[PDB]
Amino acid sequence: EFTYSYLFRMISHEMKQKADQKLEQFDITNEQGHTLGYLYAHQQDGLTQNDIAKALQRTGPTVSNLLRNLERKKLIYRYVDQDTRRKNIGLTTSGIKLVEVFTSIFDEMEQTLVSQLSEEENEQMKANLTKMLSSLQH
Amino acid sequence: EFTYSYLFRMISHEMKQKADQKLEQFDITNEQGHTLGYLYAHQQDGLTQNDIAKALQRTGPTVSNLLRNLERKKLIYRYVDAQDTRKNIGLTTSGIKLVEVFTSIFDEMEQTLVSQLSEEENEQMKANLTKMLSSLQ
Repeated sequence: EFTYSYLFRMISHEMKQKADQKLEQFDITNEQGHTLGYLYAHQQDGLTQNDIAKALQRTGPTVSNLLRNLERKKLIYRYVDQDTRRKNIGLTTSGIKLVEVFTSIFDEMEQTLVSQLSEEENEQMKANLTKMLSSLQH
Repeated sequence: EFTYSYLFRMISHEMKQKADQKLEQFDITNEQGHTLGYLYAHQQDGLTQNDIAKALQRTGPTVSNLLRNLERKKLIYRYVDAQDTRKNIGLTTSGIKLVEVFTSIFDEMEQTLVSQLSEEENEQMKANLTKMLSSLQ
């Protein structure tokens, strides 16, 4: 029978794969999704291509390609701040709404798991998972 | 309460942390542990630095640095491949002994987790995780 190591590894992998598949139905790649999410979380101040590249640990050309694609779909816009030198990036309403969709996808995946079990059995499983987690924390 | 997504993420993370803490008793990093295991698994054929990089899903100086460190420790050796003049990497006897140790440690971690739950609870947990995994597939 499978080890807990294996089960948790494969669940980790498959949740990422399922999420990527769901996002692709909205024509968003994994790195496009991370870009939109990063923008969403940091919108309150000026963010440049360089800021994004540092945070994502990707090259300038990769990020320039990511951003051109998103801008072409009007999920983001870019403008001049350091004038000329720096262009800042913001999300449009559609960009915001897609980030919300991402949250919906994660919530619906969670609901799918919860629906596998009765309320009573969910209580048992979460209690037991919590004991397993605590044993690893101490 | 926490979500399953969060519990699973945290469990995976803490398992990695505990394993890494154990590996560090032998002065072996997470990536080095994976590297040694991958070499062990594929040792019967020639394996290159590029093969290691692809297995770790890493690029850059961390890959060359971790390999040079293993080599200085004589846990691995490198040799010119006759078929491709890209060097191949092999485990020394010591390297294999370390992989064996690590396997025992990982096995111990599994048993320690199992020991947290009753027999009935463990069977239930694995059946439910399997049910969940299958649905994500």
